Amino acid sequence: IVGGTASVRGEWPWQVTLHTTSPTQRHLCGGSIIGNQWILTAAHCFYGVESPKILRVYSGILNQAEIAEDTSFFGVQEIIIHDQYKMAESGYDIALLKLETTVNYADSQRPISLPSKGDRNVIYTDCWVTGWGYRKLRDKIQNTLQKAKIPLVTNEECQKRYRGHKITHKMICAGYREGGKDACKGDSGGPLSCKHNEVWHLVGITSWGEGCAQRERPGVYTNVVEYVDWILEKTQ
Ligand SMILES: N=C(N)NCCCNC(=O)[C@H](Cc1ccccc1)NC(=O)c1ccc2[nH]c(=O)cc(O)c2c1
Repeated sequence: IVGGTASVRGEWPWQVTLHTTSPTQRHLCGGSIIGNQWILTAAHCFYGVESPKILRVYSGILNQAEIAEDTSFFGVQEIIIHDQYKMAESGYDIALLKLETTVNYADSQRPISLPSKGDRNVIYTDCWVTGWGYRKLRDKIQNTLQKAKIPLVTNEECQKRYRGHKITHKMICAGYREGGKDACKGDSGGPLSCKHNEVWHLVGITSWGEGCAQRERPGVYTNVVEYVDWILEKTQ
């Protein structure tokens, strides 16, 4: 997260850190608890991941230093990638992780509500992007989870910024004209959370962008409300 600040312990309880064990253990992607056995993440995260066996999901984490060999984690039983996905930039950048065991909800780890089809005309003004990613383009994974308030840009405005791409209705963009605040390497799969009527909604999944926090380049997120039927179908 560029131009962000440290989160407080448990202020983003749906936020998970997805690790890989191959060749040595490292953070791979962010993700969100959407159910007892369900993590919503991005599809691009699993490029070259042959088996869900190398994956470890960690919940209730503030700092990466909390993860040692003796730390409990959730095994992955299945990676469900959307069947129309090819790559991040063309959309359908969504994946569900079926956990081996269920998550015991507490103040440190709880699910985030998915937006309803009626909320398609809601004007979200309290949107945050969270992750352990890069604080600059050339950096490293951060110990402490960062947060940044980012305003939603219209699909019409985002399209003018990405003239060589098609920004579809299944995408949502967020950013400042002048830049300085955005997701960066290591934040993908993660939530774009928006507070509406005292309730937090998973509005977007960190997907792609041209660099990180550049002027006139909003970050591009998967628009979750467009996948609530696919989420229902695959979670059955
Ligand atoms: N402006 C925007 N909104 N951009 C959004 C998209 C940002 N892209 C990402 O997050 C990529 C995607 C991606 C995710 C997984 C694999 C390839 C690409 N992540 C990484 O490269 C990434 C991820 C984990 C890492 N683990 C480490 O230990 C050291 C790393 O260097 C490191 C870097």
